[PDB]
Amino acid sequence: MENFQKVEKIGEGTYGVVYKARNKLTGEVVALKKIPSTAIREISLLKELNHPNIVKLLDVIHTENKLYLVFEFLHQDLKKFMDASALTGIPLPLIKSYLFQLLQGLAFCHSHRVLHRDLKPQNLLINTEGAIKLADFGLARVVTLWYRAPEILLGCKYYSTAVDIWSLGCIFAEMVTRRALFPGDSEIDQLFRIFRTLGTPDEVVWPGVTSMPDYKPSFPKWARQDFSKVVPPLDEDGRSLLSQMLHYDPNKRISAKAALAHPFFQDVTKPVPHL
Ligand SMILES: CC(=O)NS(=O)(=O)c1ccc(N/C=C2\C(=O)Nc3ccc4ncsc4c32)cc1
Repeated sequence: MENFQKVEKIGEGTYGVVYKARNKLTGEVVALKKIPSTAIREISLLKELNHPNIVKLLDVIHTENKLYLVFEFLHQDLKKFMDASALTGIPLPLIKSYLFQLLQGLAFCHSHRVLHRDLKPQNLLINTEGAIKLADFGLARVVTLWYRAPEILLGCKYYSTAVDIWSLGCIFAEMVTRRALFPGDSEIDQLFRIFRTLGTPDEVVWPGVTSMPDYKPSFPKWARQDFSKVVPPLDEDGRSLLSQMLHYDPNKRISAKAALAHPFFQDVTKPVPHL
């Protein structure tokens, strides 16, 4: 760590604090994250999980029982860009570009059996060229519950890649409407917000749901809402895609690879954002 000079704190993340830092032996500006043999080996697998839409893990430094991760630095996160764009809205072509790029990133991770597990606007980083990148991919193997898939909330311990599709669908809806889709402030508030919008799940729409660990037969039974009410003014292609990303049954939920082939992306482009 004597090779790095901290510049500024850029995040109080889930796995540790992140700093903007300067590498004295190359002049490189990086994101330095200050965090057992199992962890060293899993984190070393992530050094090879390289893709243009995944924030690059430059180095892993284990010293004095402390673990530091050296990452590529990007100047803004999607949380800030959404806040800066709240009065006007992110233009649809840019929403579409960001969603497309994030699906490419997830399709890549998922093809290597790597899950993110905690997608949220705070760990989606953007640059001036129009790129968006996923940060903290693989580290999971007040914390926000807003983007949590219902199977996690219902106690599934062996959840799948579908959890990341759910989170990304929540983020897509939030870019379009300029408001979080399900801003729960407890696990039950989170689950009940999901149920009030998408209907209380049952054995018809989600076979096996009633036998999940935290499922309660006493859950209130809410009727489902139309997506035309939930994400106006998103067009029919976008609503169709979103509905497939928010299917209750993780097995029915669209995969990242199938989402990339959805007609919503027929006219996708790569606009440059106003930062
Ligand atoms: C500074 C602030 O609060 N918001 S911001 O200006 O929008 C802003 C600016 C810069 C950043 N970078 C964040 C990171 C970065 O560059 N690589 C990583 C790698 C891992 C990682 N795990 C959590 S975060 C993060 C970053 C974020 C926000």
